[PDB]
Amino acid sequence: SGAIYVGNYRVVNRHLATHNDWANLVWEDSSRDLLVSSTTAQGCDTIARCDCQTGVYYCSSRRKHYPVSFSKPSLIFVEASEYYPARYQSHLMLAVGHSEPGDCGGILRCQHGVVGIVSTGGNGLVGFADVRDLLWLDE
Ligand SMILES: COc1cccc(Cl)c1NC(=O)N1CC[C@H](C(N)=O)C1
Ligand SMILES: [Zn+2]
Repeated sequence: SGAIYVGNYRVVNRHLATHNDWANLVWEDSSRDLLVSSTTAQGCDTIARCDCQTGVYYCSSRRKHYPVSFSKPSLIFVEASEYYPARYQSHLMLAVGHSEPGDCGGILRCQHGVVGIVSTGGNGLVGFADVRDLLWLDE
């Protein structure tokens, strides 16, 4: 679990969005595993606008943060799960790092701010859904 709170928006993994997220829907994209909902309170986070490929993510299954090197956002095949059929997920960045299903939502950050959230993983890999291209989150 986990969310990014920026301005009047809450960004979560689309497969973990609640009934309240869907009732206050701003935008969603199944191909990216992202959903954004509106909030009444002003959010706590800042979004990076950069091309960093190193950062630090929070791993809830270890209660620890880990440094990572990650690929540029791209279209990557993701195996079928209880939430989606087998498909290509876009704007996804992969890294070598520990992750378990419940780790989805952990924030990845570089020195400029929030880069994305954990969205995929397995066998010593961790994948993050990029949010740096969503310029409207800050406007
Ligand atoms: C951190 O995620 C994992 C870690 C270890 C093993 C596995 Cl199968 C995962 N993947 C998942 O649980 N999912 C749920 C839906 C999500 C998606 N974006 O399609 C992938
Ligand atoms: Zn950066």
